[PDB]
Amino acid sequence: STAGKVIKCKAAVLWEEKKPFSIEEVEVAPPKAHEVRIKMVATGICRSDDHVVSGTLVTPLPVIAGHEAAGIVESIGEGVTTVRPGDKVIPLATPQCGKCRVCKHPEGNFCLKNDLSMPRGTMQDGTSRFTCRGKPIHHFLGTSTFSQYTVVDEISVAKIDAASPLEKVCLIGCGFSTGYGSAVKVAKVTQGSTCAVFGLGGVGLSVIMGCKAAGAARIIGVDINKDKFAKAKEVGATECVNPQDYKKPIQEVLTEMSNGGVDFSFEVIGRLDTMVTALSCCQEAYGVSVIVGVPPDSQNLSMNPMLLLSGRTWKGAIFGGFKSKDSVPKLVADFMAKKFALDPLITHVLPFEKINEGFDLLRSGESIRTILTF
Amino acid sequence: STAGKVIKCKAAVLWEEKKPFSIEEVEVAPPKAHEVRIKMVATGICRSDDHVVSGTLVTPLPVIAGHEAAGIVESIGEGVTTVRPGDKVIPLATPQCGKCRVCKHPEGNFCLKNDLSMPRGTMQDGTSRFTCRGKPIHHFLGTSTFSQYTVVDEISVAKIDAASPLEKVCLIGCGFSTGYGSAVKVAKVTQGSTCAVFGLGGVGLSVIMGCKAAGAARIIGVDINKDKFAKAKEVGATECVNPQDYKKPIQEVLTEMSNGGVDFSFEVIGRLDTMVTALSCCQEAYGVSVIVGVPPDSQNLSMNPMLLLSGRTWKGAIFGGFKSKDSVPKLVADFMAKKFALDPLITHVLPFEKINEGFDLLRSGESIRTILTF
Ligand SMILES: NC(=O)c1ccc[n+]([C@@H]2O[C@H](COP(=O)([O-])OP(=O)(O)OC[C@H]3O[C@@H](n4cnc5c(N)ncnc54)[C@H](O)[C@@H]3O)[C@@H](O)[C@H]2O)c1
Ligand SMILES: NC(=O)c1ccc[n+]([C@@H]2O[C@H](COP(=O)([O-])OP(=O)(O)OC[C@H]3O[C@@H](n4cnc5c(N)ncnc54)[C@H](O)[C@@H]3O)[C@@H](O)[C@H]2O)c1
Ligand SMILES: OCc1c(F)c(F)c(F)c(F)c1F
Ligand SMILES: OCc1c(F)c(F)c(F)c(F)c1F
Ligand SMILES: [Zn+2]
Ligand SMILES: [Zn+2]
Ligand SMILES: [Zn+2]
Ligand SMILES: [Zn+2]
Repeated sequence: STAGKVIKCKAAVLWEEKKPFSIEEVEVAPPKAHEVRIKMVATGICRSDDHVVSGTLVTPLPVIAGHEAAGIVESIGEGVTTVRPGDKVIPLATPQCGKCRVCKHPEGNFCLKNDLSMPRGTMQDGTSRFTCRGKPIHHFLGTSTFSQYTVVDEISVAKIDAASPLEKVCLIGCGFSTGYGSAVKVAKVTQGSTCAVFGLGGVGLSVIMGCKAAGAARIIGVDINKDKFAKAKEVGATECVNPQDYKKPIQEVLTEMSNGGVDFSFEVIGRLDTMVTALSCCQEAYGVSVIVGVPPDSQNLSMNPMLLLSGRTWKGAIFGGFKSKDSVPKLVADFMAKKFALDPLITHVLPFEKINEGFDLLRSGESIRTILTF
Repeated sequence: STAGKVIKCKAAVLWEEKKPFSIEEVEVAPPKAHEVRIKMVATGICRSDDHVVSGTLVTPLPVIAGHEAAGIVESIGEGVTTVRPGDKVIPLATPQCGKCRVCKHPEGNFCLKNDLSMPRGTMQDGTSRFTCRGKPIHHFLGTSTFSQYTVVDEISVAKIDAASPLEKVCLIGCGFSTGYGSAVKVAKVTQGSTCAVFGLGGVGLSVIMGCKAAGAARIIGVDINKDKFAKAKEVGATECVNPQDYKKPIQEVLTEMSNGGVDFSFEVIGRLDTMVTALSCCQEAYGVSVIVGVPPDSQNLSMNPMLLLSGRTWKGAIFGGFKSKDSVPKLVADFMAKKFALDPLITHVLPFEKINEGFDLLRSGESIRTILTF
């Protein structure tokens, strides 16, 4: 068959920053002990993948990017117990080793085996499974889903329901779960509360979905692209505001709208200025602000700590606070049980070969999530 | 009687920054509607009073400072219902109006009638009850307790047990309650956790008391004055560290000591740099850091928001998160019942007339709390 053998397949290789992806043939080694080789079925285009192209996020190149996906197990290495050939799976960009102090903590999810804090771009064993034109190619976040086949560590993959539609549930691999959990789990939005959400992309829409599910009475969407407002209202924004329409800074506008500050605010963009704005707009004695967006590499923000001394809480999270391997199958089960919707996030579905076109739709403001199909 | 009449008495007036207090005769007007005139019995010297002298904390001058105190009601104005002449009371530097959105919120305590955010240095009605040399003198935080008699708004005073020892319980009016609440109420320190406390003055000692009460396993005190370590261990610190002993920055030292970051850290000094260090030293995925110290006026800190995105929570609070008028009598009742100790905080006692000597003791690093007696 293909098990135990090198696979030659198509992938999208990023050779350098700020260039289009190159679609070409790569060789994918078979999985070693505690590794899983996956035939991809669908992958989403997340703004974080674009951060790798833009240099906003630094990771070793050349690289196969992509992290929000779903596929089917082709083969397993020795010692693998949690998935089998033929299983539907979602790769986990935040792993769950189950052994580190974070995995063992009731509230921690940022497993210490992650490849985000100090990226190496390899498997856990420090080597790569990918070659292209005779050269080794790096992995990204232990996932690398812009390829017909990938290899992942077992701690970076979850088995999901055999009947799930992979072309939708790939979003549970990153953007949906990130936004929804940021609201319900990280902020712990309360019934009757007022919320402000900065950035109305796939992730911000998912934060709105969570705020609405948590029973917020008011959800104010904030974006400089007013074409984003109709969909934000559809998924539960009660009002939308464009900072460019006001003479005053938007923190002041939001503080006035909310009669002295909002209960919960969320930065879902990745800009330092909006992080400080979002903080400021929450009520000074009991407000909570959650950073979800990823800002550029190695840049510090400036703020007045009196913002905090009066009582505000400021926090951030990766992947909505969800312990990844425990939560992903449950979220897919909840989707199958119609507990939330994913279609509002999906604006375009393209063949994999049109990856560059998909990125152009995101950069231009025209898409939310484009799903690529293999 | 003195009821309805101007009282001539002694107070400590601050005519300008960076100068000694002037002990001299002032005129104290009678209380107007919903105001209370108090005969002071004891007041503590808190670092925040020194911040007024140094210009760290900006409030209008000339001023009668002092905010941590206890006394006996001399008279009440029209419509006062919560205290009576002869009652023992503690002035409340953070009011509790009971009517604003913060007072009604289950968590909030920084009442919107406070005089900290936009200091006026007046009574609630925008006027002063103090004259000296024929000139109006400002109030401080609606309390002004460096005077034989003061006048406070009813929302800034709590009745307390008639049998309580005023020369002790005055510390419930600021430093004790602030440190203790910061640990038990704001951080919500958990049993078996590791805590780091930056600054071992009267408030940092009360944070240690709180961490110990909450069942922390390890409580690491941090101070550049090693003379502070013996009392910090007496009240519950398990280890103390002086950053000046180390080649590496103290956040790295604490991260290594706690095998990857502490559960709860507290900044109890008032420096921008230690606020960021304290955040950094808590574990990146589930650590909590609370700012207690008062920063220098109008100065911003610089920080990397990746510290938050991994999962840290960062918050601050006034007065330990306690709703002031509800909480102060209960804290006094608990002191009377021996639920916590105040004596460890009291290192010096002086007559009021020796207030400048009490400030010299604070500035030299020799004292924790000096209590002044009228
Ligand atoms: N924390 C996590 O685990 C995690 C997971 C996924 C994505 N992210 C990050 O979340 C962010 C959002 O991702 P996405 O996929 O939704 O991106 P996106 O590009 O689809 O949406 C961002 C939105 O922000 C808006 N925007 C841009 N500048 C703005 C400004 N100054 N003011 C207000 N709105 C502004 C854009 O118009 C857009 O609608 C990114 O930074 C991404 O890297 C984080
Ligand atoms: N949030 C509130 O409600 C509230 C209430 C009370 C006091 N405060 C503030 O809390 C702070 C502490 O008050 P206090 O009365 O305990 O003061 P304090 O001056 O007695 O104690 C501060 C301690 O910090 C130490 N310190 C100084 N610089 C240091 C450094 N670089 N590293 C480590 N330690 C250092 C000093 O040696 C001292 O022991 C002050 O800023 C004060 O204004 C805040
Ligand atoms: O530097 C990259 C980087 C991130 F993009 C994060 F979101 C994060 F939490 C982190 F710790 C990190 F190191
Ligand atoms: O005149 C304005 C003014 C006041 F309203 C005061 F309350 C005060 F203390 C003071 F010194 C002053 F100048
Ligand atoms: Zn782990
Ligand atoms: Zn993503
Ligand atoms: Zn109030
Ligand atoms: Zn004080």
